Amino acid sequence: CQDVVQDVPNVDVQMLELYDRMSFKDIDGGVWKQGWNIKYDPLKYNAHHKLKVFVVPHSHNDPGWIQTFEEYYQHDTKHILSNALRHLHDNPEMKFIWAEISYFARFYHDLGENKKLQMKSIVKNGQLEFVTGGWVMPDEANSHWRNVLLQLTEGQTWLKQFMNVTPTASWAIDPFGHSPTMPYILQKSGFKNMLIQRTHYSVKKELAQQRQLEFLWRQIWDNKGDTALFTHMMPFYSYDIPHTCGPDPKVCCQFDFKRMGSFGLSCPWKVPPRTISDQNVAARSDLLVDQWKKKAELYRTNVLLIPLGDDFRFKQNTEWDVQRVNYERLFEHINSQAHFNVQAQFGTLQEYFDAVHQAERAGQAEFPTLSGDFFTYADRSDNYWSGYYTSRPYHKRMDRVLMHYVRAAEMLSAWHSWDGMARIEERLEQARRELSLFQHHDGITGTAKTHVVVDYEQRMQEALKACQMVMQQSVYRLLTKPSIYSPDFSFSYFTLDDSRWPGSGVEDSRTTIILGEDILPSKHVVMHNTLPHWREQLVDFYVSSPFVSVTDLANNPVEAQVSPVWSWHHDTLTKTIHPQGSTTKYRIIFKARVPPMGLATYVLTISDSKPEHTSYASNLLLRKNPTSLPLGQYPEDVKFGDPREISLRVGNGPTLAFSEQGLLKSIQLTQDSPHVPVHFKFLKYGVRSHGDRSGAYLFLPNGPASPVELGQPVVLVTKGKLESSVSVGLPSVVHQTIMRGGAPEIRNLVDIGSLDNTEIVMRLETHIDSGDIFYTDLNGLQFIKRRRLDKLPLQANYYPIPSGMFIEDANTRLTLLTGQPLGGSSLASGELEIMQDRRLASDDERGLGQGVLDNKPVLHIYRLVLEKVNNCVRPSKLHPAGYLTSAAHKASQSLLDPLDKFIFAENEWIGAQGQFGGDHPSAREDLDVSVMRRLTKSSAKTQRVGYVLHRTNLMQCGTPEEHTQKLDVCHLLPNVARCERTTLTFLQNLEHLDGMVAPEVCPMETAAYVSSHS
Ligand SMILES: [O-]S([O-])([O-])O[C@H](CO)[C@@H](O)C[Se@+]1C[C@@H](O)[C@H](O)[C@H]1CO
Ligand SMILES: *[C@@H]1O[C@H](CO)[C@@H](O)[C@H](O)[C@H]1NC(C)=O
Ligand SMILES: [Zn+2]
Repeated sequence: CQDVVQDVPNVDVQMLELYDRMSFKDIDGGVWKQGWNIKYDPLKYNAHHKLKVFVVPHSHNDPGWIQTFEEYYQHDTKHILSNALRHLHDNPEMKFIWAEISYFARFYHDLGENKKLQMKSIVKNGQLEFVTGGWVMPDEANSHWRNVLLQLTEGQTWLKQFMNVTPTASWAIDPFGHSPTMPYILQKSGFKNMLIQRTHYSVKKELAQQRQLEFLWRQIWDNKGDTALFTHMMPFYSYDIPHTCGPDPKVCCQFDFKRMGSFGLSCPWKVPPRTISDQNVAARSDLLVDQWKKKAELYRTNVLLIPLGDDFRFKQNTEWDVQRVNYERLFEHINSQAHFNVQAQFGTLQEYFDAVHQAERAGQAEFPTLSGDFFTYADRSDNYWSGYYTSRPYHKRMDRVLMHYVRAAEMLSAWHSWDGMARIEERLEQARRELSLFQHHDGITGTAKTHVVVDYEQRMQEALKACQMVMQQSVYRLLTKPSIYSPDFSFSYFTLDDSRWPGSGVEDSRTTIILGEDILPSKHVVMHNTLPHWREQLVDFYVSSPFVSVTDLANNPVEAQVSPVWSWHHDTLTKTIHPQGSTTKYRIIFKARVPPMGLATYVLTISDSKPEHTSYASNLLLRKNPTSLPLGQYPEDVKFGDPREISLRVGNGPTLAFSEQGLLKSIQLTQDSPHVPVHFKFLKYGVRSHGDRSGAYLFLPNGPASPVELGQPVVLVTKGKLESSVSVGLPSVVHQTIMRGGAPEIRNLVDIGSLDNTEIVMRLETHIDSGDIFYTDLNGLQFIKRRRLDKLPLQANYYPIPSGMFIEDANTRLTLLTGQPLGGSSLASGELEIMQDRRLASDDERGLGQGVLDNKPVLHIYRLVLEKVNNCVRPSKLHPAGYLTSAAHKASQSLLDPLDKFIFAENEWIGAQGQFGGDHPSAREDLDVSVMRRLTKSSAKTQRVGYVLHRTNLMQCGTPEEHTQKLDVCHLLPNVARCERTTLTFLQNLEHLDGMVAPEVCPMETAAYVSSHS
């Protein structure tokens, strides 16, 4: 295994190093506004060395943005695809590339058989070529790598089944900045080449000057280069026709033949396209070839890529004709005039890359190596696209919830083969496709119109219900005696109970377990643990009595704590935000212990008085002018006091101190250690009153944030043996710090209300001597070193926080893990900050045509880990990566993949069993079974089950290793007949494995395996 910590890779371009050196001056470069006047030697190309030009027709089809997926399909995309089928069928030399398989599958299934056959023929013959082949072209900033892989697999599995093709070239022309997680996944999925477009205009200029726009993109920790993927970065401001023929858009616009008038389009540079004729083709070709030769100067080979397309292009039959016939006249002239020394033709993306690599192998060019990322993107001036790291945060959090529900549903149901009447495959396909659709770069990014966001939300709600149905049918089958199991595939044997989604204060969605002597004495509950190691976690349920005790199925008592159910209310009469307690529902909390990838059953039983093994939390409400707070049968009366500082400690965990406003002020790790200053603060950013306004995409603050005025907020302190917490009702945020014995959990119920033109940020202030360095993750996969640059504006120093961020000095580190992707930074030494929500009245001129005024309450969740790191073996000062400790990684897993909870619906569960998975291997902590998916329906004689195994890399800090069993996923199911290593999409077998054993993977590696069972 390669060492991902101690060996700094030697690359030609390292993006953090490049950023430190670049000046980012925004000077007017002439017609190429963000470049320079390109010059070329006319003698460079001659009869023995011609410029080969591939004009690649394309149509960017957003799966929802300003219309819903179905609205665009009916008004635009179905016409584009039907007319592409006809025009390619009738014009053999015409070509077209297609990226979004969600639309293609929607179209293809509605085609009659004769047309399906015609479509398969134009794909097989190379006229229509799929690029990437994912369900969507995903966002690369907020998306979790697991979901990027899920949507890639959904589109490519469809393409292999119906079109018999698997793309090896990727096309990503619209995500707002680019992540190295893409080449990571693509290179492990059979790809050979990729293309990107939205990178900072200063980066395009710098790389163009050095002819480094084509590069071998490797991961930041990869010393050898085995992860490398050839990448082409486009050079100009847009993928539209004016910015793809060459440097001067006033000239390129004249070659977009849809802009002459009858189509309702024109050239903003004021020179229209003119139909090509025999009287103007020489002058028109002179102009076009000059643009092409200038563009060719930015690259190393004699093969030039010229995309020809724009949003929802190639719809009308007349449009296909006007583009095709005019370009055919240009090619016939150009290719026949030896003096140009050019051979131009319509081509596909793969044809371009194949020709570039033929030139490379002929020794015509060598390509540079590169590592790093391409965030934060700016398309012009100071317009940095860091707003969408936070926009529509409710749905960003929903993405992570559904991510986990899909994983858990696929894993729980994979253990058995299911009759088609159970509709398992149907429900899982629906859930995978709705979550995959949301990975679109106008979905999770929060950059779609209001009604489109509603459509994504409805799709995701249906997907959550589908996952619940599959999960609960699976639990019932896995835990009922086989000869008793009698399923009704439409029945709800269990209800899922989720304490954090939509969340307390967001939706009252949880069911109360109703017990009583005159109705039901007890209730079975079941926990599932999707992770491949034994895990303990506190779990809670709502119950109708405080006198409840817990047992495991061997009837062993389990210690429990009961606390009230508190809800916060914005009292419009008293003008205060304060908590109300229920007098008939209570929370019972206990530690569940669950096998690796397994299930554990417990029983909740009511008694007439306090049970021996159940304790009750105390509650203290701090506020002036308190009123009573009765709690029914709850046995401890609520106490009141004036606001004051307080300190709490659960178990032998850290001791936390809080200000009189209910906000953390210090953490003391052990009884003898220092009270380390760690202060939470809420602030607000505004919008500029002159100049460009923030919107869904752009963050354009009117200076540093200002503190939110807190008033004298009401603070609630709950103290228990198993769980304690401090909650405070602040303007727009109910902030809660929860302690269970380790790093605290933070929950914010964020309701920005009607505060227009406001962004609310949560900041941590410490005295850690971090300087200008901080770390943020990329897609939940890796942590990358960031350097704050005071030569860039504040918004340029914001980066995606898809799952975590940290600052550190020689001795101390503070890591904040998140349960949702949000934007954040470290704007000063010792600080971390992360945006909670943003409400913007204005459109930001990127096509959306509205502000962001559809905010709704969202429950954001986090873990806050303060640790000593002086003994940790860390990368050297020049390494571009960072790595989590064991505690921080487990805290991230507690947020993203918690235990699932099931409440048995009926009164009696006949045939109930107490555990599943007790014999599953408990794998080393850095290994995860990211995906477990049965790949065959029940009719297949040979069943196949696919696994994606990911090993992260955790710092060595002196904690002895111990135990753990080797995990061989190929033997998790019985009767294994074959074990194969495959691409990550499961679509190609790469290795037949000896002894049917699937080896574990190296740190930072991801592999896929398929086991076959007789
Ligand atoms: O913004 S426009 O309507 O002018 O369209 C341009 C050119 O066709 C297009 O690039 C928009 Se891009 C398409 C959409 O996915 C994205 O949110 C937009 C970010 O600006
Ligand atoms: C699909 O795969 C290849 C395409 O090159 C071909 O040999 C094979 O006959 C095709 N068969 C199908 C599934 O149509
Ligand atoms: Zn787009």
